[PDB]
Amino acid sequence: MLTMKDIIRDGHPTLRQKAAELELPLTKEEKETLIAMREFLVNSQDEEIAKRYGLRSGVGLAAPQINISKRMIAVLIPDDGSGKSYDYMLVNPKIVSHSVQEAYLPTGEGCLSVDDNVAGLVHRHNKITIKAKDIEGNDIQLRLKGYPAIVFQHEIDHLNGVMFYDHIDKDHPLQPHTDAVEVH
Ligand SMILES: [Zn+2]
Repeated sequence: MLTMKDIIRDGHPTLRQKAAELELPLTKEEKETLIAMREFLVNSQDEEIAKRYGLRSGVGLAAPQINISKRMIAVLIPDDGSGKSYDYMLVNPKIVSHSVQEAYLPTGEGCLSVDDNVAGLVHRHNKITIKAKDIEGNDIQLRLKGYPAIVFQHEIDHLNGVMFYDHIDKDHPLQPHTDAVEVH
C-alpha cells in the first residue's frame, strides 16, 4: 500500500515538471499504480486505517505526487449529502471547455505534498468539461461544477507542475475576485 513516505514534498523537482502523456492501453504496472493511488485515497479517508498508518485525509492524488511523471490522477470525493459523489481514476485528463466565472473554497486549499498550510484564495473555473480515458482506455467526459470542479483542476495542475499556492495573491490573499463563486 502507498503511505505518506511515498508522497514527495514541495521542493522535489518532479512536482515542477510536466507529466508525460500516457500511451493507451496502460501497462500492467501503470494500472496497478493508478489503482494504488485511488486505494491510498480510500485509506486516507478511513479514520481507523489513516490513524494506523498516519495518513493525511484527502480527496485527490496525482501521479507526480508519488514521483511518477505521468498524466494520471485519482479523485475520490465522498457523498456531500446531495447524493453526488465522485470516484474517478483518469488518464490524460484535459479541460476542453470552461466557464468564465470563477469559484473558490473560502478557506483556501491544501495538498499532501505541502506539509504546512498556506492561507489564500485559489480562484479556479466554476464549471469545466473534462475529456479523458479511464483505466481501460475507454472514453470519459465529465461536466463538473463547484467543489468537484475545483478538485479536478487542482489535480490536473499537478500534471503541469503547478502547485495550488501559485494562484494565491501575495498582497491580498484573502480578497475574493469580484463575481467569483464562494463554494460552500
Ligand atoms: Zn495536491
